[PDB]
Amino acid sequence: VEYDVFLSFRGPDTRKQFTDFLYHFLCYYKIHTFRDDDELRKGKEIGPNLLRAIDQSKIYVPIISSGYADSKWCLMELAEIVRRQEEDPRRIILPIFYMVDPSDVRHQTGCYKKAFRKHANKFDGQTIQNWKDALKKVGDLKGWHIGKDDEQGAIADKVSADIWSHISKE
Amino acid sequence: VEYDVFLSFRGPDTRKQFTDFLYHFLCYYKIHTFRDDDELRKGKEIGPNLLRAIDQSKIYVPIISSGYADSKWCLMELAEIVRRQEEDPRRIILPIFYMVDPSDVRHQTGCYKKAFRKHANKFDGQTIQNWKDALKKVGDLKGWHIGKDDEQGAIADKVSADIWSHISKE
Amino acid sequence: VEYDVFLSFRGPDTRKQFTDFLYHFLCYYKIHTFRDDDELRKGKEIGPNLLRAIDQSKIYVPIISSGYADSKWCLMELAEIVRRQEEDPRRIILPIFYMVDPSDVRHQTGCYKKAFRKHANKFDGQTIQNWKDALKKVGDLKGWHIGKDDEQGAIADKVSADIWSHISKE
Amino acid sequence: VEYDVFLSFRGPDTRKQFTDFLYHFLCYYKIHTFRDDDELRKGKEIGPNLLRAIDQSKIYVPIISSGYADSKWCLMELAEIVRRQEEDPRRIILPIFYMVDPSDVRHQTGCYKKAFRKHANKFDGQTIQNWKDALKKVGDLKGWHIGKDDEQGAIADKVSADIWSHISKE
Repeated sequence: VEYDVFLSFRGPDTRKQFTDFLYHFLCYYKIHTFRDDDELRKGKEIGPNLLRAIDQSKIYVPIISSGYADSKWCLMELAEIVRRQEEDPRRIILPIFYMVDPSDVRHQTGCYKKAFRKHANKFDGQTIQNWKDALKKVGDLKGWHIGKDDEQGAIADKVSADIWSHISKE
Repeated sequence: VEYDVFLSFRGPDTRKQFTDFLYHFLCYYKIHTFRDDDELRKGKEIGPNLLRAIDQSKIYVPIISSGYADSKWCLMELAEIVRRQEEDPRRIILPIFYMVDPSDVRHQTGCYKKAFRKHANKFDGQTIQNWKDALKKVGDLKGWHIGKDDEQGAIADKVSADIWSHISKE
Repeated sequence: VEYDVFLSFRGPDTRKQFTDFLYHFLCYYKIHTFRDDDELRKGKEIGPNLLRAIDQSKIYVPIISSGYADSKWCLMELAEIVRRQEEDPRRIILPIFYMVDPSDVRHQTGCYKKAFRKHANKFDGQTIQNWKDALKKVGDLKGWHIGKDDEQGAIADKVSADIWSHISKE
Repeated sequence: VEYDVFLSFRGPDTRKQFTDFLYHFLCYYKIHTFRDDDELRKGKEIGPNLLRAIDQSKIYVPIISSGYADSKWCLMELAEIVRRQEEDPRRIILPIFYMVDPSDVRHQTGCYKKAFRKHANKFDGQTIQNWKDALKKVGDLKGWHIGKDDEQGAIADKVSADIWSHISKE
């Protein structure tokens, strides 16, 4: 009746490209999945929607993309995932890199440089250091890299069971 | 008194650069680690050495490199790792890609094509299909990708504790 | 609460290749280590950063590399290490040669010739003689040479305890 | 009245070139030094000569050369130095490499392969492994490398005081 898996991704990039199939494939294993498309903006952080499901989730599974560092709504939300995780280690994180190196995520260089080249003219000089401290630790856990040739279909089946193995056996 | 971790790597590539620290840093967490450098060749597969420790190990942790597909001994040995794993799933595998894409490992193309271009003129036409079937499934589990810029030191500490977390808590 | 060990190295050469693991292996012996990556350039010599920790350090441990004689910041900074050491001999220096002969360091010939020739068209004709006088005396103390085959891992454990032996026994 | 420093070297190589000065320069600092030239051979290991002074010495200071791995007496004698040192760590070892890399000493390869290619046809299959285990650990401590250009004179003065500093201050 509650949520056992909570996703997070980019807007226009992978909302129909691949994450959509995983939502439809996952529902075939009899588990309730949460994905959201509402652009929020109704304020700066909504409570009864995101904040509710965050504490209700069980396996936070982000999906870092190529342009995941531009939306001013994703990063600060990810800062709430990995922060809540460090307080109670009962839950886990299974990131999935996508079309990007597992090196442009630990130092925000490469395809993120100019993203933080303009993000530094608006916000505080400490809030940005809060993101780069949280975004870094995500790029150290285990994760299926998806190269240019790997099957966008076989990976889904392999990763889904790893989410279903931690539920049946508990 | 027995082995709880068994490694596997390339000869001249990463024997003295990155994998050597893994043996010296890991021994500081009070766990017995096995690494071997003897070129074997005394026959075709030694028993009391490799075959003994294989069944004695607890967490098989390979380290796929860039030229891991040339040494005849390594591949056919890896075919014995992932095969023994599929019979008893009590143990696990935590591969670590290295200076290579997580896409040139599922289809043996790219930097491996030259390798299997000459390996097909010696052995059977079925033994090769046995390797490509085993080498593929390794490139689907979780794994820390190490890009050109990631710190060769911080990764070690992060990956070591993940091997030490599955021992203390059991 | 203060620093007991202060490092110094080249930028792009050994910042992730080997010096990185030492910072992670050393922290496992419960001692606070200082390493810095900020390119400075904010002026010509920063005070509250480098100058503070220099006097706060206890065992200055440089790591001379192959291209350690090109960066305009490193040499003139090393001239401040060995100079402060000669006034109070309570502290020590444990250099570690790297991929270079212990002969190309006492006379600046070999792989340092062209770089020194270029540096002579900008600065004073006495400041350069100040470096060559300081860089020479460093290449006379004790030091673990690391050849092409020595294990990059076993050396770390051997050298770390020699830094930890001078702390526990005092 | 007893010996505070005990040397060890090759026969024809460095008996009259560099080590001879060390005996004459060192005696100018008012310390009693022991060097021996008798070829022994009167049996297999003499007692009242070598075995007496070994336990009487205070700072064992070998001088590894280029052909230090051929004489059947030197190695097995060095196996008695580093072995007695490991029981009481009150004393120390200050090796001095010479015209050789600090890499051909940790793995007995390069200029020593010919040496142990013929030494394995006479003695036991375990006594040889005893030497390679002792000769290795010597090549990990601190040591002044002497390259092709370093002054054979300035090094002596620098190394002598380091032996005299551990005597006056105690």
